[PDB]
Amino acid sequence: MNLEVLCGRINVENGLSLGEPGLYDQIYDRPGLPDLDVTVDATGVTVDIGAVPDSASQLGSSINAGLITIQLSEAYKINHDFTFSGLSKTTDRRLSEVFPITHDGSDGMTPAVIHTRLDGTIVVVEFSTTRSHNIGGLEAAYRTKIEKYRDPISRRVDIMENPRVFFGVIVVSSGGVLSNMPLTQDEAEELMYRFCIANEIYTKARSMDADIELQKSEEELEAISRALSFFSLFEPNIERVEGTFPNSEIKMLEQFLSTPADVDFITKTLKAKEVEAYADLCDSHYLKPEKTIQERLEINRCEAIDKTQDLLAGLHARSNKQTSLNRGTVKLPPWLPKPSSESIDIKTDSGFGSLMDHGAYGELWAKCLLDVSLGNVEGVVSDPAKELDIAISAKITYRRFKPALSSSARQEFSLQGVEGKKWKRMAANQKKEKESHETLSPFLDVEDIGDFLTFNNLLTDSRYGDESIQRAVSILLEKASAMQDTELTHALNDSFKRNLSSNVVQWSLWVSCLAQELASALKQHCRAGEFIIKKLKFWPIYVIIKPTKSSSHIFYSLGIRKADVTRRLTGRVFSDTIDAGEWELTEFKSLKTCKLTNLVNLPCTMLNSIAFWREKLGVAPWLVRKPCSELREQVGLTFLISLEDKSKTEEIITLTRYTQMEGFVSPPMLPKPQKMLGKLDGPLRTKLQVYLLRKHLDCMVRIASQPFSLIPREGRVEWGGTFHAISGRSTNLENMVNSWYIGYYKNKEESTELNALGEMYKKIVEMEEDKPSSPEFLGWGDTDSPKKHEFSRSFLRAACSSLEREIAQRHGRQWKQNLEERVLREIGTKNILDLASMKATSNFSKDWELYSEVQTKEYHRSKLLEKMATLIEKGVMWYIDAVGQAWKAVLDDGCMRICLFKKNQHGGLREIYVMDANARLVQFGVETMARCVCELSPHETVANPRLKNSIIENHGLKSARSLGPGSININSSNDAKKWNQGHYTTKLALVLCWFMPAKFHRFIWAAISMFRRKKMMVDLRFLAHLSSKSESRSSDPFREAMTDAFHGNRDVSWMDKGRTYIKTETGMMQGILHFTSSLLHSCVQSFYKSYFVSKLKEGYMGESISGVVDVIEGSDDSAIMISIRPKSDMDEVRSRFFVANLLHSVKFLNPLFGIYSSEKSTVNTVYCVEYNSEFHFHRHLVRPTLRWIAASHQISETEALASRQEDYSNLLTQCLEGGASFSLTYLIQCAQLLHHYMLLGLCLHPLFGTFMGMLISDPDPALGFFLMDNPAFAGGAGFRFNLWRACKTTDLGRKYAYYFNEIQGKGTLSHSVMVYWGDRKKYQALLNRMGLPEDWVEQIDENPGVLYRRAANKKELLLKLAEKVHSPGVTSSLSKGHVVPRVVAAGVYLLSRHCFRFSQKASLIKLLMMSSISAMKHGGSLNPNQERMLFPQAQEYDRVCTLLEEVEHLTGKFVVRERNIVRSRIDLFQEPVDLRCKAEDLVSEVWFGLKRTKLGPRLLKEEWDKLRASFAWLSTDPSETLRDGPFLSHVQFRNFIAHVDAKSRSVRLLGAPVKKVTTISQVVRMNFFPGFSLE
RNA sequence: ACACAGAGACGCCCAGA
RNA sequence: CUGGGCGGUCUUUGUGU
Ligand SMILES: O=c1ccn([C@@H]2O[C@H](COP(=O)(O)NP(=O)(O)OP(=O)(O)O)[C@@H](O)[C@H]2O)c(=O)[nH]1
Ligand SMILES: [Mg+2]
Ligand SMILES: [Mg+2]
Repeated sequence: MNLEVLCGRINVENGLSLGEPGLYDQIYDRPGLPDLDVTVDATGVTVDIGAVPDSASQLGSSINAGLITIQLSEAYKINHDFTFSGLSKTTDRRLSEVFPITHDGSDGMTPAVIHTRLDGTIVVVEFSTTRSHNIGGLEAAYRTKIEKYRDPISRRVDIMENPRVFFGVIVVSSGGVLSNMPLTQDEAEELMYRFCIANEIYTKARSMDADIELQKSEEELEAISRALSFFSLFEPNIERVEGTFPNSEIKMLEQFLSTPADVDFITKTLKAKEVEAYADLCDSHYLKPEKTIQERLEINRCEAIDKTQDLLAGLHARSNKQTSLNRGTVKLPPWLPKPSSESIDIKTDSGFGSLMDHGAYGELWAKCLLDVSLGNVEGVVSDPAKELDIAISAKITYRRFKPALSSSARQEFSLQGVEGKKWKRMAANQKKEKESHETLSPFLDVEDIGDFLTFNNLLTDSRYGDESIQRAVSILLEKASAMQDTELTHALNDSFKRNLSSNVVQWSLWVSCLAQELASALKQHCRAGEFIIKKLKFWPIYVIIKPTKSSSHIFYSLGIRKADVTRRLTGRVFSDTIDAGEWELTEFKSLKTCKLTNLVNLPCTMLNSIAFWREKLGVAPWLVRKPCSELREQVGLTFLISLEDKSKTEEIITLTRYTQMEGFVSPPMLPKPQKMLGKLDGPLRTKLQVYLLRKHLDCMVRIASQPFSLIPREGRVEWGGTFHAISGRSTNLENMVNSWYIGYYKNKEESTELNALGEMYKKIVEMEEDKPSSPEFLGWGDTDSPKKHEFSRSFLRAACSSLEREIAQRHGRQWKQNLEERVLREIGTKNILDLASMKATSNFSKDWELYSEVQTKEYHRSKLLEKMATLIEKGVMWYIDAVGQAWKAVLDDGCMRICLFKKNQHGGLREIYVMDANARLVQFGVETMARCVCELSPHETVANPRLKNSIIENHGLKSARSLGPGSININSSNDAKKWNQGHYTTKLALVLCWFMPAKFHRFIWAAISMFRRKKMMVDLRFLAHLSSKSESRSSDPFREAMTDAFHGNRDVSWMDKGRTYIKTETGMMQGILHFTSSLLHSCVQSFYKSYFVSKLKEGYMGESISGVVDVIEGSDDSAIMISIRPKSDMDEVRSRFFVANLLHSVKFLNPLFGIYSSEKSTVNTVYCVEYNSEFHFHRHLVRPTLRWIAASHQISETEALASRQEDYSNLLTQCLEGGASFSLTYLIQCAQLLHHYMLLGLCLHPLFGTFMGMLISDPDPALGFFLMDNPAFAGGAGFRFNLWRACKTTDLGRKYAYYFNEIQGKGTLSHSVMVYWGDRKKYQALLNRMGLPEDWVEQIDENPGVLYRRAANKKELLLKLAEKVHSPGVTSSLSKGHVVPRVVAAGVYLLSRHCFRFSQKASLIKLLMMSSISAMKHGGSLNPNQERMLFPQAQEYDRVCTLLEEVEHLTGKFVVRERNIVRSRIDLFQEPVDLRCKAEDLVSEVWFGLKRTKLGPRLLKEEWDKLRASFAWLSTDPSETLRDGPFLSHVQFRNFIAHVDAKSRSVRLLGAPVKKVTTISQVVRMNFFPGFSLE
């Protein structure tokens, strides 16, 4: 409104008060844009501003009708003028008028507004206009303007006696205002409206006049030029497209675009679906005849009980019907030996011969111990002296023995799989193999598992506090905490050590040691009848090991003396052992590579589980309490899930989320958890699965009996009656939500056997059989009862029109013209090198079609970067130059080549499709187009990540403004069933071509046509076993169908005789058409929004219901939010019934668009909505922190030793942002320290105590020392902050200063201790197939501009390709799966073998000795110059470091937990602010004349002079840079100038609202522990 | 023991017996 | 049926935040 009243709200303090930006988004309902008639002449542009439509929102009232005219010299600034016309009309005032005159070159420039407040306080206001829909453009414009006007203003501040001043920047976009001023929402909405009108005017003027727009850079000009030339000269040969792919006639698209939607058909179908939905609701929820809620809930309970009994009977009928079983859940002994020193004690008082009379295992162990006593000890335990001799200045030694076992013993061992392939044809082996396939009865007695869960001794103190392993961990933790020695640190460390002395953790320690030994032994081989004997390092446990190979089972048997078992884990979930005379033995059990990662990570996992679940129960870390039943149940369930590690066990717990979401369903609807009974069917094979299924069904019946009570408490809504799904114990909502993710403790990366492959094929074939016979309802005509894969043309056009109307409301008319230019830009600028990646591409082709001539060959997937390099070799520069050849090859092939595999995920079974290079090239442009359209949609979240959050909290503001206080919010959280396989791609092509100009249409219709003939290669090993079995005897009809199709006994459409592939016409693939499907679902949600708004307007008896409707949607995942304000009690129930019917009708309206509603959808919940596993329970956002906590050890292979701590810091930050307190984050980091030291050889190397006690003297993260975070702010700051803190307090800074002096004479140094996995063999082969020159570095030294320019010729493209392959991203990308076992297998030789490389290879002990030798010449401290070179944010680090020194003690109080949990952002390390622009653009613009900045020559020279000061070796000549700097290569200099521009570190925190050093202190004092205030 | 409403794995490659 | 060879081995990881 007024210029002055906006400044009046601004508060000024002391000198230059700046503040922080605050984003405003479009929340209010806009009126229609006024009609604008534009005319141009040489005297200017005249616009006839029309009549603004008058709504009740008052928005846009400043827009008045007129014939205003702007001259043809500021015609490029209407967006800057009309947006701010009415807020800057106060003449012009330069800096020198109202500031002291300092004779620099900045005198003459003028800001937008300089208000004087008429009393002696100067406030300066700057305006900015951006056309970027993304929030990044707003931030870029804001930072550019504030950097342009910060330094001169700050200079003029210090020349005044009392400079009470304020600087503000206001940036306006299409759907966002970035301003640091207290500006109200109405003014922001007015700014968006003015921007929209100005942008429409400017686009209308530009579309008929070339010279209005300023001259764009010629790179952009050539980009749109080449894109337009391609799209206007691209002939897809539509005749061949129609003749090749089914249902690819362009007449379909012509009729879809030209024929308007049938209105009468739409209304009739809508009314029919309304009637059907009402009937379904009344039938399923017992609404008629009228009954109160008690009888309805009782009928629901009886129905749930009947359906549960039906499922149980059906499962029991297909099982072995055995009600009693002896099968342990934990296949490891419950032994808890007291850990001792390193020695072999096999002294049997009764002799080894007494072991011989105790069965096959007794005979085996007697012969093993006899061979050990009468043989060399070398091999049972690793030799310390040999490794000391090797380390002070590869081959693997294991003690192997060959027992002469009897035939009965060999038969018994073969029954367990030990050499079981030889004994396959024996009768007992055949009977065991037959019986192993049978399933378990649901009525099997599993009360022992419940007894273990309720009553266990897992959390009892083992009293092993002062044993060698925990002393080692204590020494390492103490040395890590010596740099942060506070009382609070001591309390949290004591809590960690108390958790370490627990029984379950002590058990898991030796279990992890055994798993590490097995992972090491997986690379060995043994002959027939030969075994390996090993002894665990810290425990008196002996292991007999039978290896087969690395990709198959590893067998092990355990043995201990009966006097060495100090205690045991109580419970009957453990497998039965063998009781010899004085020895306890274990039967042979098997493991794989994928099964070892849970056993290795078991101790840290259980420590994290204990800490997390004791925090969620409310007991502080510094308090000691006896465990309760809930803590024991949660910890024991985590224990059993970790040790079980099976997919079905995970799935049963995972489905409890959707089972328990039904308890939030509100009247008149009833909770319906029995809908999840379909997904609970399937074979049961373990007792834990049976127990979990029975508990799940009990929870289902209990929830169907009674919903969660909704309790209004003051102005906030809570829920009562929540409980754990498995335990059944009552708990709060947070613990119930977190307990849905206990199944995530199962290994995501589970290996897929051949047996399990065909079922994944079943997921693809079973949808192709449902293909419609006729294509009439595949895009041609209209149907009211669509079948599978079918949809209505009129409804599709109506949804497209609804989304087009909403897009025109948001971005204004002529939006398609702007979309055209942006699409042309994105297509033209991007080059073929940008598609090069280390991600697999398919090699399936015509040569692989017949199994007859490929039965001996072996198939592998190559990498996309190799094909990109092959294209670059042929002089291919731009992607759009290769689209034509790719499409021609695709059309000549006549199909689309795909190869399949199985995804490793925590949600069940899903397949993954990999395309070849040509299909990738053709699909990329379509996906770019669809992304550009989706970025225009105001409720599509895949392309707009902010919309994931903002719509939900802004719905409350919409409701408050439109209805007033006291509005009821009803939500539906929807899921789509079979999203990718359900969508016939003609629909997607029509939807995409609706939002494009016709010039792109012929491409889009062609490129999507190839999806209607997909040839997907199956695994060749699967066909090798399928070929030899002509007849199938399975009970799954798909197995007979595939066999008969392959052998030719049955004719099917998807498979032919003797082929390596399946054929698919319907559906799309996983995420290949992600953005196009998101656009389709956006159209559908816009149609639903308009339909619901019209239904609310018409009412149920002729008066409108006051309501606000919001929709949010992603790929297939969506939610609907409706707020209504009733005017009475009867009106309330009628309006709620009406809204419930509206939300229920979505399931029936979805098939008209080809979308099928999944049963996981939760409909009609009040004050509750879940969108992306982000649970909003009224004003309380709930995040499942356990989900991120269970993945805090999922590391990647890092060649550098200091990158492991970076990965740990990333995982710790992910845990912190998930909703964990700082003390929990510190305990998780303690577990991470234990994991890191275990992976270095703590339990596998004898030379660790020497390594530990001699690494104490040199705490270097490069050499393996773990830096621990500050407990009051754990996880907030990165690894570099801890490195900088260690440089300023520990003697590491002295070492770094000495190394810097050494490199000066004649972070960066932390990565100088490296290990090469497989000595870069395959990586080297990757360079031996391209023909890339080795002169690349010298050639780019000759031409540094290649590093800062897009492209000039194929030689430069080869140069940047060679730079790309010689990057850490390519290097750290060939690592395969199962990172933890492969990494820990190197922990047996890492310390004392020559494998480490230093910036000749040496050992870690050798490197530490050399560092200690050089540690006597260390002098002084680290220099301020390198204190800014190595740590650009170090000063910023300082303002955090001094802000944590006032929180040092464990003082505080337990306050009442005020629950208003929201998500907030904290900027702890901001952008480095001395230089206005980045150095990457600053150097490039001067050196090569590239307009990468927005500064004039004077400002550019000023920033150049500022860049001079810090580095001091910088030179204007690149040759002088080459011969005047430490960086010998331009590659290193480019990385240096990229990294010296430091990043801004921000943390997303979950907790009480933050009112913006104050924020950091507030979250430290609050988020240390829930319900506790620090100091 | 692993996988599985029985599709696999429980070693693979050679040289001579 | 005797002496041997076997790891970044292959399986294995796609499209978007
Ligand atoms: O890993 C992934 C997960 C999801 N997606 C994309 O997200 C879509 C839905 O992913 P989804 O997890 O919802 N599974 P869906 O196919 O809907 O069947 P259902 O289990 O019954 O719900 C899929 O169809 C893909 O398009 C991927 O592309 N990759
Ligand atoms: Mg959902
Ligand atoms: Mg889905």
